[PDB]
Amino acid sequence: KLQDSLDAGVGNLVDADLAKESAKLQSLQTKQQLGVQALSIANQSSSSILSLF
Amino acid sequence: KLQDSLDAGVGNLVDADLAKESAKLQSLQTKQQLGVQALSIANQSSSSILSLF
Repeated sequence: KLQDSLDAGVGNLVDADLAKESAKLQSLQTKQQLGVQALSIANQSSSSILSLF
Repeated sequence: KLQDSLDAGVGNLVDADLAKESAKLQSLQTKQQLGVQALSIANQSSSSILSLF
């Protein structure tokens, strides 16, 4: 029983809560796609003034 | 008569009541099958979160 308590305690210290990680994963993948889109938007700034010449 | 009394007394000290043991045996066999089923139920916990990924 003591060995089981020590192993369960190690699990309490280090184990991930995977149900929480699934939500973090979905939101981070959306955030990464939005960041790529935002970088594409920022990349376009130089071409705006080409029309002035 | 004294030898018979001593032998019957040893039987009073150590002999099992087998009619009582038959009931304990049936209930313990049911309890063991239920424990195997409960362990199977506990074994399934990790697979529940596979659906989240």
